[PDB]
Amino acid sequence: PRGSHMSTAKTLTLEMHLGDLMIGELSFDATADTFAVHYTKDWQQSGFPLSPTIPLDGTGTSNQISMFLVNLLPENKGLDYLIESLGVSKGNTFALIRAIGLDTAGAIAFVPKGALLPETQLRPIKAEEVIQRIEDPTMWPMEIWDGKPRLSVAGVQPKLNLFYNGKEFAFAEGTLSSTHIVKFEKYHHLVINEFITMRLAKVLGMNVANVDIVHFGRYKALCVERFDRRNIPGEQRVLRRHIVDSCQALGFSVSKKYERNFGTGRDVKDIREGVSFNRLFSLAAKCRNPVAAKQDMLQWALFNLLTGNADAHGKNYSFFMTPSGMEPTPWYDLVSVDMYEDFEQQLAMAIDDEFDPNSIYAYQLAAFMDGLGLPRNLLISNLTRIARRIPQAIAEVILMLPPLDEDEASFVAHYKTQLLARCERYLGFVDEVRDVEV
Ligand SMILES: Nc1ncnc2c1ncn2[C@@H]1O[C@H](COP(=O)(O)OP(=O)(O)NP(=O)(O)O)[C@@H](O)[C@H]1O
Ligand SMILES: [Mg+2]
Ligand SMILES: [Mg+2]
Ligand code: NA
Repeated sequence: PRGSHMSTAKTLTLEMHLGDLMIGELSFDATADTFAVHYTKDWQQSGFPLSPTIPLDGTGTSNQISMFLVNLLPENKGLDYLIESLGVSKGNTFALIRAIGLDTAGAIAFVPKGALLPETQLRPIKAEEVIQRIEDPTMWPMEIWDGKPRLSVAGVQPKLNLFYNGKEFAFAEGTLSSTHIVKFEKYHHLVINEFITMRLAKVLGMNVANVDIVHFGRYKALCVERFDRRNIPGEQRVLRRHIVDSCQALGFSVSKKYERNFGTGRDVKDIREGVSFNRLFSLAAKCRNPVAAKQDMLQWALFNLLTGNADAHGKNYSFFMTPSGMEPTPWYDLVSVDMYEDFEQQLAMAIDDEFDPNSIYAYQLAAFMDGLGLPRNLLISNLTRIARRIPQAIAEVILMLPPLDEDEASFVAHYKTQLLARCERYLGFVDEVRDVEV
């Protein structure tokens, strides 16, 4: 270079790339301990911001940038392995983003200024390599391969984000990126649970991510196709689409993923500063089609009630970012959490101030809709329709299952029993909703 040769001229700036296009810079001021994000003039006129709170005019606050970036980070053991591998402090978000920057959720690659990219290639994986990690997580952490941490998506469950074309898995490197998220079970029948729940949404005609069960030896894992990615058929190139989760969209910390953001503790049960339904629905205004977005959110809420998904928190709903506004993404992380009866559950987001799923009746649903300023008939029609279609849908989904052992078949039987019971419960009072005096 003809200018400054100080290391910091390169190391304090991560360029922001969308494919082969540089759209701006994420800079970190050492002295102030702050982040900043500025975009190119072409991108300001033509593109979209990283999130609604990191605007194209470049005035995004350090704190909003920081929380946005933290929301991109792993939430499981993968985070600790990453920190350890780099030798950095926990709060050094900049270094962590540098580390995972070539493949984060969404479409933006964070690339060190004036540095040579790692070689663009694949690192193929053998089933046996996954198996030793399933069987001995202590000797063989799932997240470390060839001595390097690999996880660059969020969520608490063990997983890998991988490249995949229907036969073999690999790590993407350089300009290539992962296309799938493979989720491993640490609880019984969790893969089957999520497979059924996700396929049920699909059969019902919902907008939902594609999932397969895959096998590593005897072990099942859930392979989820990423909707922030499209592998171009006929060549080695993965296009990206930018997304943000609802925390990011609201400018909230990862700590606010649950509405009760300080937890289940009864001393904090009325501290409800996290993502709530009212807050989630407020984001519809930023969407290309606000009414359609609210309908999707409502269908999501109802589907989650009917399937017993008590973990539908703010990081489990996302939006595409586009030049014309946000668009809700296909659904993901749909699980019948209700099936785990060694755990007493609360809804992630309350309905009419009610967090106990078992205490949702017609009153709560009517109050919910009134408080969202939506007509009750929209809930009545959708709830009735989904609940009535579920008996056929679940029959269809069960045909999609691979060979089951006895314990697995019994799980599926119980899943179905409980599912049909929730449907019948809600159908039992849905026609009251109209007449409720809230
Ligand atoms: N199909 C998908 N396409 C794109 N991004 C996805 C997809 N599925 C998941 N993600 C992203 O990956 C993250 C983790 O996936 P998720 O299925 O939610 O795992 P999880 O471990 O079960 N999360 P949680 O239980 O809520 O702590 C999500 O928060 C999204 O940011
Ligand atoms: Mg999740
Ligand atoms: Mg989950
Ligand atoms: Na919950």
